[PDB]
Amino acid sequence: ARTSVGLAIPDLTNPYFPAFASSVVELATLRGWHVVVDDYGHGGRSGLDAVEHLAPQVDAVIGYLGGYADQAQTVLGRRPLIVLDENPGGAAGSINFDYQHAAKVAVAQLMDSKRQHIAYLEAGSPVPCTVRGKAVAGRLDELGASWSLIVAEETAEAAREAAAAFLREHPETDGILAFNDLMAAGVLKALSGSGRRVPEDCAVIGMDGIPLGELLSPQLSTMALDLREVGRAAVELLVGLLSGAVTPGSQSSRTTLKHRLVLRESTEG
Amino acid sequence: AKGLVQGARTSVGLAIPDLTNPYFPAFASSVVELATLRGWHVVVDDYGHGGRSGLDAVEHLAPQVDAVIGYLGGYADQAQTVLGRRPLIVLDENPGGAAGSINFDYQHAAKVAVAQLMDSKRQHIAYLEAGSASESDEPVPCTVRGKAVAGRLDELGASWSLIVAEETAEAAREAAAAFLREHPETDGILAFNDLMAAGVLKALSGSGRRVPEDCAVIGMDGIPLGELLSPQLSTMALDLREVGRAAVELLVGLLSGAVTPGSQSSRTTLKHRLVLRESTEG
Ligand SMILES: [Cl-]
Ligand SMILES: [Cl-]
Ligand SMILES: [Mg+2]
Repeated sequence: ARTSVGLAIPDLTNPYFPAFASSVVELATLRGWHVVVDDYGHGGRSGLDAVEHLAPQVDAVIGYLGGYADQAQTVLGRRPLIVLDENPGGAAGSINFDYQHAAKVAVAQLMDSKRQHIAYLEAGSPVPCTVRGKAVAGRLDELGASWSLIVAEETAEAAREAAAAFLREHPETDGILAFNDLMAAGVLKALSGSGRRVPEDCAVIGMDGIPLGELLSPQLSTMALDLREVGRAAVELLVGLLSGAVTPGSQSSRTTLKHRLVLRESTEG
Repeated sequence: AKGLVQGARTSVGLAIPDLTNPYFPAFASSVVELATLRGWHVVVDDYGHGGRSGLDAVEHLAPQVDAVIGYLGGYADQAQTVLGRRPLIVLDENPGGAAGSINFDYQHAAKVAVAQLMDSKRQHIAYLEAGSASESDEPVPCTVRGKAVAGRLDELGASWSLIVAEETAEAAREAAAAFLREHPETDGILAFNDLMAAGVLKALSGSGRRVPEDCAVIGMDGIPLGELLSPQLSTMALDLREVGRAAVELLVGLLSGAVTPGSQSSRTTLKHRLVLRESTEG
């Protein structure tokens, strides 16, 4: 019988998650392991419900659980849980991201091209509510940039709608940083729709590095994650945890990854 | 005990060949939505790795599920054998003895898509097929949907060309760019699917051709990406909620005994509709 790994993701509609999942599945499958995916973005389910569903059929779980590290690791007992993009708590392992680095790099690009009226589009429903949003706000406030916060539901359509309304109230906006690439694609459509040229009238920078970015027009500049690297980070950590090479909950079980700036056509740099 | 979740639940496996063609995550999400709302558990096996086949996916899922819904890449019959009386619902292939099947009317789609190009009087049409032409003197249509389009264009006496490329946006862009160097007159392009169409739009843009003014583009699938492209992609589509409902409702009927496995009523044929966006005119 082969090792079976459960993969929990909050949806399949943000294209980041199927790209992430495909990477993990590739690396696990090449080890001869089986993977089952639970897309829990339906019926009010949570990351904890995902782990409860998967646990009887898996030896381990890799998951974006949205805050349930402690309880999920307890459901799993001695089977390692590797959580992504959240507080590691009592989870066996964790992969997190350097948002202060990403914030510095992305903001730098907009400072380099002399953008004077920046907006940050955050995912949510006044103040940034996300770790990455807080980092971007942090850097813009440290620099003293004149900037504004836009909050919208995390879909391209909700991002378009919010960007469109904001542009009407703030027509001079010339740099937009988006919470992720899905929302950025909506921003680009609001810009196109309003008659603005990109990047000449307004630049756009996303986050994630989804393949979709290469197919937009203009092509999306973004803080990209190397999806092979994120997959390898999770799978190697799991090999370590299963083999005893890595001690659950130790420093060696907490990994931090960095994004890299990929310039395409939605910036001038 | 009163506080707990009650009743042991149906478990359904979903087999998909990859998660990199955006159709498959959209399809999966729609099926997971409907199943989840019936209180069912669902697990997805993305088998597009390690040389695995749709049969391997079904072999893996079988012991932890009561039924499978999948795109199996030609292994329907053998997969239903593995599953025994646990129902398989396959899509888009010859179902053999599978308990249930959903197929699409590609003659109808071809007629509708071609009609749009005729209405706009495109004179030099190209169909971009998913596949390879390494074993023949020139490209020939290899997919069911592709044969249907070639059939329609031959029937209408159109002067048309066939392009073949691997089913990725980048392979499509590269094959479209090469073709457009040789055939600059091309003014309408039908693509195997939306992902390939996104590549075609990039080749047209790279070649200095306006879409739709100089060249129209029509895809197939109705993936949400089509609304984010510029121009937004006109496409032959069915609502993924309908495709999802057709599969789950078939499985409900098979599990309940309302539908006999393998019977005529266990085979559903769905029809795409033309969704006009910006990559066509009129
Ligand atoms: Cl810029
Ligand atoms: Cl047209
Ligand atoms: Mg013309």
